[PDB]
Amino acid sequence: VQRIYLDNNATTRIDPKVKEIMDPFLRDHYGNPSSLHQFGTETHPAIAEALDKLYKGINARDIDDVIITSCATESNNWVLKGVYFDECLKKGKNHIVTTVAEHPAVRSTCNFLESLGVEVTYLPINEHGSITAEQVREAITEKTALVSVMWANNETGLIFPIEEIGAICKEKGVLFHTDAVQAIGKIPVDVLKANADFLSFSAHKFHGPKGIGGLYIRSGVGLTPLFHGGEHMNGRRSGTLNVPYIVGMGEAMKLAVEHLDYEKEVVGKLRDKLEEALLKIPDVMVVGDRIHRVPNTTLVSVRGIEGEAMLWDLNRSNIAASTGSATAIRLSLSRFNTEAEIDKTIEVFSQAAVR
Amino acid sequence: VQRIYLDNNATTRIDPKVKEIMDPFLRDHYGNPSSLHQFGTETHPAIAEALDKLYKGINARDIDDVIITSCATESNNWVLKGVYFDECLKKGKNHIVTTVAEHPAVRSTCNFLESLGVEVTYLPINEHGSITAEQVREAITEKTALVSVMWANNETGLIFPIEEIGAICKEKGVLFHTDAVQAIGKIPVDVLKANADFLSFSAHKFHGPKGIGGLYIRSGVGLTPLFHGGEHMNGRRSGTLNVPYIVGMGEAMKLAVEHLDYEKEVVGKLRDKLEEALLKIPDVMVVGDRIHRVPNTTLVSVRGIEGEAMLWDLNRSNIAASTGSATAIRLSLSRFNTEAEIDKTIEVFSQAAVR
Ligand SMILES: Cc1ncc(COP(=O)(O)O)c([C@H]2N[C@@H](C(=O)O)CS2)c1O
Ligand SMILES: Cc1ncc(COP(=O)(O)O)c([C@H]2N[C@@H](C(=O)O)CS2)c1O
Ligand SMILES: [Cl-]
Ligand SMILES: [Cl-]
Repeated sequence: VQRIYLDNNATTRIDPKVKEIMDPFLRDHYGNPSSLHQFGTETHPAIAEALDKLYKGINARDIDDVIITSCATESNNWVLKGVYFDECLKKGKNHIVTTVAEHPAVRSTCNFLESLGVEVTYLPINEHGSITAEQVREAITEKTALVSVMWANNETGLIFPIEEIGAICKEKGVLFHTDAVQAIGKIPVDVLKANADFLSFSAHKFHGPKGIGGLYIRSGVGLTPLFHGGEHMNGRRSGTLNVPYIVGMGEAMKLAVEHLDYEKEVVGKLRDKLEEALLKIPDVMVVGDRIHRVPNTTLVSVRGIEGEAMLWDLNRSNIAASTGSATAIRLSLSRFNTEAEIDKTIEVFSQAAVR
Repeated sequence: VQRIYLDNNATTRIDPKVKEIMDPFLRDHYGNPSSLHQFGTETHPAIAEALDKLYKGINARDIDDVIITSCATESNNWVLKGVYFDECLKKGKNHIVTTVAEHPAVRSTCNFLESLGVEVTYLPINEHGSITAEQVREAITEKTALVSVMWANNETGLIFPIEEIGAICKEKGVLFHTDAVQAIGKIPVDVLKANADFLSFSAHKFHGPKGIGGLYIRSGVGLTPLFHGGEHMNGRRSGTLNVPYIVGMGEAMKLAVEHLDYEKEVVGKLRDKLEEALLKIPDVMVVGDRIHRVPNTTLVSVRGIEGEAMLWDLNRSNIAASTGSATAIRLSLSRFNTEAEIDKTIEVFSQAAVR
């Protein structure tokens, strides 16, 4: 058999170089980087280079932290629950602005924060499929502990105006967090340019293993531990280190950024090829703006047949895709798709449509 | 060179069978078990068998959960912060009993809970190196939301009387949590026998990778998510699944229990051999009871030379060991140590002592 993966926004294949680099840490360099003897110390060089790759990736500065968590979900609950005790309870600032577009790791947590008595403004999405900096300017009250905006929508692929919100945040003296999970490796990430206080990411969406992630924390921003025990990660996030995956997420980030050109040029072109080919079949129109999107995602709607049905059929022909909201069809390429595969998908998709 | 690992309470070598079993999930079966197409579904059989091994390991029942977390540290912060909003704020029960022996993942979290205004009794350790069920009976107030006792001390290897505390907990209608991280694979774990509501473990202390763990939750016990977003693990712990490690921690648990005989018979004997050999050098006495210990740990004290010094020297001769508290020397075997290695260590240790 020969299959096509087009579900890259839902997880990605670990790059073989990432697998390769992690291996020795599943074999013989199995020591706990905390122990002072030969086994922990042996891991240090590889961990620090891994970390180096991570900072370089998002243009964090030496004086910032990039903390290894177990996923973006961890990262997200940490920023929110952390600013909860820092800013909400203990500085009175009882308001958060977020969006409705956000991943449930953000929304659901907010949901519960509201149940504790926080006020949360879920900024409403407009016709463009976007959020303007102005809306955040507006809802930004004074009780505002934190702004959270995703850098890129996981369903539509839509980029938001982070840099602007970053500025509005700076001027208004409020805390800014971006969930960047869908940006890393899709489009350049610059935290400095974004004046983000906090930035989340998950390895598996850029060819790293599932079950690791990062949170970028600024210069002198504080944030109560979500994992207390203060052993690791300069007190902020306790728990024995996931060495193999740190080393891998490191490689994975490096490679992700190194292919940024590639992603926009080749992958973006493949997504344009699929997209433009597919929309030349009756009543199938793309959801959201098409200009401020990451390269790899298209979200298409086949009016009359709900998407759940397209997926089932497509699966029988060895083509993996996912659901949207609008439900529509989420095709999401990666550096490993080929034009071969796209052509094929256009063919199989169209035939599946008509029948 | 030829090295000896005796630091098994600080991390362990992944068993080669565990590495082997995880591999295909780092290669080709890279899909997100949540997606409904061929890639997510493909992971289901291996995930469910992994889970099966996990329940079987700790004798959890079908109607209980065993939730995959990213480590015991995660597990521990979850039980405590979770009963905080369930029992502390929202049922008034503003008291927790724990011990002083507990891992910082427990203590440090409690510490912060106190800073929110909770009362925590840190049960004081007696001459035996233990805690009696009676003390928990005593401090168990009425405002008592939760009892937390480790099943086995990570420094001394000392087992606690879990089954009794379990009973006291049942009679007194209070919540019981055991951090079992040092029991799995050391001594039989039975949650039913322990009447624990909650049980924590970390894979890497029984030959599974670092960065995964479990929390056992009972029948109908509730516990607010520590990771909200309610996608995964029947709402309780959100975040894309760490497939490779779930599959591995599964194998690892299976193997851990299958060697329970071995651990007590052979490894326990090796630890007795080292222990009894070492204490026949002047003013070197074992810390804590010697009878209610897991098989693999000895904690020895060389009076006159602090332990930090023994470790450095020992490291130069390729023997990895860790610190205690008393600081003493924590030698911790595993199924992979050999008598060869123990003999050698007795020799090298004694020589290092005199000089
Ligand atoms: C009783 C007990 N509970 C929780 C942990 C933490 O597991 P971890 O979150 O993977 O680091 C540990 C860790 N103990 C550490 C040690 O003994 O150095 C390494 S494993 C532990 O012993
Ligand atoms: C914006 C955004 N933030 C956080 C997550 C969660 O990362 P995860 O904790 O590893 O599952 C995701 C996940 N989105 C999921 C999806 O699109 O199905 C899989 S990755 C995300 O898109
Ligand atoms: Cl918290
Ligand atoms: Cl919580």
